[PDB]
Amino acid sequence: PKIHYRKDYKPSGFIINQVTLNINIHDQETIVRSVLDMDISKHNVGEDLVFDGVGLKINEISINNKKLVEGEEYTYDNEFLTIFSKFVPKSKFAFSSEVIIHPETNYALTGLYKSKNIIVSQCEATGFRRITFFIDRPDMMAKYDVTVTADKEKYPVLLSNGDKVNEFEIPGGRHGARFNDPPLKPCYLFAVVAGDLKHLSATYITKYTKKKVELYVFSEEKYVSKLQWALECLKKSMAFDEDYFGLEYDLSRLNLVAVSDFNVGAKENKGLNIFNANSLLASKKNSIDFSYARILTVVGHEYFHQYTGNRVTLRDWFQLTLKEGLTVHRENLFSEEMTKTVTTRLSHVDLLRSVQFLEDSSPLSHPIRPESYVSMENFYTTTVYDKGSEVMRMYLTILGEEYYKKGFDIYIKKNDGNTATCEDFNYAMEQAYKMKKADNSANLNQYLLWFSQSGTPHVSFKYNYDAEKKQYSIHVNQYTKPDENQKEKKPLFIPISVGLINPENGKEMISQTTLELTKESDTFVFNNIAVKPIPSLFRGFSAPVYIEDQLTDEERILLLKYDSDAFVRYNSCTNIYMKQILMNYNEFLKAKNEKLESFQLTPVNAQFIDAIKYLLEDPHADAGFKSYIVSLPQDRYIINFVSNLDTDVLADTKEYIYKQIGDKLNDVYYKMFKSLEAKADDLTYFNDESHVDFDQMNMRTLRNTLLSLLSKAQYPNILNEIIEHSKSPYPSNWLTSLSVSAYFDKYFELYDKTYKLSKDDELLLQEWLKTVSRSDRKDIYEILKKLENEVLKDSKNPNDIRAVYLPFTNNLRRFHDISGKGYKLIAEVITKTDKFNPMVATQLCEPFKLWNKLDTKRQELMLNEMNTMLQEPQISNNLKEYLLRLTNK
Ligand SMILES: [Zn+2]
Repeated sequence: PKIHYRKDYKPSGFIINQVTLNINIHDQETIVRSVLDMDISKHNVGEDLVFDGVGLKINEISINNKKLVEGEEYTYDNEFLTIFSKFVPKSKFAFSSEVIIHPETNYALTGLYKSKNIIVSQCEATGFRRITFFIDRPDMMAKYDVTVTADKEKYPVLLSNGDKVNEFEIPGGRHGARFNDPPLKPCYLFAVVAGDLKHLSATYITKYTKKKVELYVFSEEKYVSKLQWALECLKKSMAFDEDYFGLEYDLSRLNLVAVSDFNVGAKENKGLNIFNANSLLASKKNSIDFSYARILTVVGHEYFHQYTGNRVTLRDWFQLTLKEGLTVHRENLFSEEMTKTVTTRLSHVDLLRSVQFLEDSSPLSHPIRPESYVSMENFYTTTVYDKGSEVMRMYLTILGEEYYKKGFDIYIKKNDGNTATCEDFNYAMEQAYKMKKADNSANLNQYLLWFSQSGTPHVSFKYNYDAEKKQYSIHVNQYTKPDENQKEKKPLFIPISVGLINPENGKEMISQTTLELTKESDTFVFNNIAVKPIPSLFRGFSAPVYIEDQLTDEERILLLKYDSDAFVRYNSCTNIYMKQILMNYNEFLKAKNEKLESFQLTPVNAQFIDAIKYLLEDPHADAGFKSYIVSLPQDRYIINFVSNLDTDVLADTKEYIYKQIGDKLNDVYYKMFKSLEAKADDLTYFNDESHVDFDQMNMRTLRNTLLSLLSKAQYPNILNEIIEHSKSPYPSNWLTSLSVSAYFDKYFELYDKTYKLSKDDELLLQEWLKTVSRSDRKDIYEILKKLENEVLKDSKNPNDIRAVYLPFTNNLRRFHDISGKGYKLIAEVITKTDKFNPMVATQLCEPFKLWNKLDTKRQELMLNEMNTMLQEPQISNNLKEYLLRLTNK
């Protein structure tokens, strides 16, 4: 396997000025003809002309309209096409080729492939080489003239980049359309779509130039009634970029297309965004609440690529976080503004500190700008995306809105029409940093370590208050554990948004303050502090770090009740849970190790339980925030604090803590579940797809959370509420009734009931599979066998496979069964999936990422399965590289 290194970048010895494409789609084959108007660059040294071309069947290749001969003039090994330099011209020449590809049998969903009855392309990152020969790297900018022909009955809608400049009939029931896209673009932003698409349409008028923009959202005819919310989110996205960043859409038309078979959430192209159907289609009747925030984020995300991608593209794929981290950052600002709920930011932190922190402490650890790769498809990670977003968000925290918007404008103006790197963005932010501090000697050179240094920093605190002096001191210390990427970790530029809370009245004591920690340790002193405060640290989660607040549970409860910042209250509650979890874990662990006939467990803090009741009973507190405080931290967040985790002991720990709190608050849980029904399940706007109330959906989340707690506790006659819940029109409700019925004899009755409600909608049935998959059933393995034989079958749809297996992998007690049956199960699924889709096979390895953090017996079980999968003779490069790095080989 060839390893690409970031330090080895050098420009190409060739230039591609113009691409002229003819894509002829037939029933059993697709013929691709391409003429490349090329030239010799100033970096040429007379080397061989080597194109990328994977899986192409050559009919002929030429240079200046003279056919080349295989063996003597060129070689092709199904991966690289090598034209020997003695046959390569020294001036402007034309390279042409005709290849045959087969999207009908392209089940890897990369390049050009068929999804149901729609043919679409996925060229990010190295997918264009699967369509035709090219120097498939982002710094090769070219102009595109693309013609597409197909059977008119099967593919009446033809879409590609640029303007549709010609439509013509073809003998034999065929037709063609030609698209010219004059602006230079990299090949990964090439896109083509063909199918019997139906659409919703709207006209958007830009803010400053008053230009009319046509908006189109496409799907198959069956699901055309699920396009309305996506259209609304597109309008919201365009208005937000205009209002926040002052950026207008550059083109006259924008297309969104939903496809059923897709490896990820979506992929941007210039003017034509292609989506996984589950991230674009929704209706109140056929979608759970989660889809509405998901479509909003994903539609906004792909739109926020348009302006920046139209001017500043990536120089190489090591800069992936420059376009991905920044776009997720803009995506999160957008959703925070649109939802107007504190749980939007909380949900982003919750995923980062669980999924991303696990990855950053695993053998897969990498910085947001890696130093090397052999398969680019394996570095579209939560580190590059979500930690990258947090690093881009810290620029805004450090600079504030005004100077951040200025640094953003500098970045575009300085690099417009060219490729850029992470250093280019840091330079533009540095120029804004010098302007804010009013000191042209200031710099952000230390900030570059956020791009180069792996691992999660640890930030610890000590305090001192001199009552006589009214002087308060915060001693801060930072540290990053050494790993395989750096033996010596350097201190980072860590912004710490802090407040000081008066414990006597809950009032703020200082104005907005962001501490700038740039050393291994520092002491920040505050004068005129009238009383000893309680510190509110890392407000808004101002840095991607482990926070060790060193506060007592009494101080954390006071923050939980009275602090102004949603994250610090959420983090204080998290800290109290973790202290309880680690204590009860060790007590169960030593009782199991010493084989005790009797032992003691430390109760949950009674004042902590009283505080939760205080907040739950507050009518003016946020329902989404309430659902967070009644839920223990994620398992994947807990495992970052326990060595040799025994999953059975952790399950017993969570079980004890939940029942301790339920033993006191279940009457309050039931009262809230009943009082919340009116507003949470209000049907006033059930048939208005464009009316979305994120506050209302958070009420449903709280009801579904409390109903789960009450069902686990076997609350008296709670089955009556479960049966009634089954009849709610909201899929979030009646799918919850299925999962909570797992603790009752009526489970399979609701199983069949909800299946009948889900089977006729493709996306809804996938949500039903997820609900069954995550059901806390003792017979879950037999239920999974029923899903395979009766529903899933031999489906190659990644949404089907992921829905059946991934939620089951989070069942702490059953997936981690000590026999290893759960590991053998997923291992068989990955190997089966790797035969037709390596990218989805790698995604299904997610449960193995924590393998070296479990008890010794489970480490052995997981490692044995991973070594079994590595010995498969037909293993893909993607899966092999992933498992090699994960097992430290
Ligand atoms: Zn993106």
